[PDB]
Amino acid sequence: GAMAPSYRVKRMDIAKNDEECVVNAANPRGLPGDGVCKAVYKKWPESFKNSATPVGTAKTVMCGTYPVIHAVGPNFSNYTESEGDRELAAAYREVAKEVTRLGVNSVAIPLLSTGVYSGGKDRLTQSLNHLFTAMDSTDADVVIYCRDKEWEKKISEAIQMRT
Ligand SMILES: Cc1nc(N)ccc1Br
Ligand SMILES: [Cl-]
Ligand SMILES: [Cl-]
Ligand SMILES: [Cl-]
Repeated sequence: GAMAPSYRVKRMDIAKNDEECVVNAANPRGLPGDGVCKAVYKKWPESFKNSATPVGTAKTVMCGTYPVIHAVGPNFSNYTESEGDRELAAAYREVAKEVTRLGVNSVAIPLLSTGVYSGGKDRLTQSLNHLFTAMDSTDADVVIYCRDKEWEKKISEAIQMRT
């Protein structure tokens, strides 16, 4: 792991990340999809070979030697809040498991279920807190990727708060 494991946030395309592996905000079917999943498909197409996996699970596929962790958050359009929250928490726990297994010293990670899977609600706080819950026991440097200027500020504040 990292000498002094940290959390950082950057506002840029997760496809340009400077970490040793990437988490895809995947769909259950391994399809190219939209947003983060679309940028990941353009950058690491070979990682979509057998990436299909259930909601609340993560599955890694190697693009050369660069690991892509396909993590499937719930679509809050189809889930109840209660059940959605359970599955979102589970996606992140499976990401922490995979980051450990792979022995990386850094990971680029997006906020699962905050885009087209959000059911039209702001889930920054909800998703970030499940991220921290899962990843706080890992020693990898975590870099969170986002695209909104206000979200960058709010994620930045939440990281500094607990430091
Ligand atoms: C970090 C990121 N990258 C993309 N390419 C699309 C959406 C988001 Br959020
Ligand atoms: Cl960019
Ligand atoms: Cl999403
Ligand atoms: Cl964003």
